[PDB]
Amino acid sequence: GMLPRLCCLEKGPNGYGFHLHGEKGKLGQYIRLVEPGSPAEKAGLLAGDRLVEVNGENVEKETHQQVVSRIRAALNAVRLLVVDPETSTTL
Ligand SMILES: [Cl-]
Repeated sequence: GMLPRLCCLEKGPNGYGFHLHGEKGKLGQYIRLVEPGSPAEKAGLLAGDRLVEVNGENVEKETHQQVVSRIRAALNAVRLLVVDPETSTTL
């Protein structure tokens, strides 16, 4: 598996500046819409990142709502372990 990567975000006055987005039924939570100039951008989060841990807790087997709660629970910073999306494919 692709080496996961740690991103350490510091919460700003409007939060972190990303969307957390899941799928229909197929399990995973993904980062989308990393806002320009945001704490998420500065921490190196990328659209399409799959979220594996929040503050050291594996969240691969938690619901969307639970993962949101884990991120919001953190008072002013959050550590996100992600797996980055593929960038090379042979056709
Ligand atoms: Cl990914």
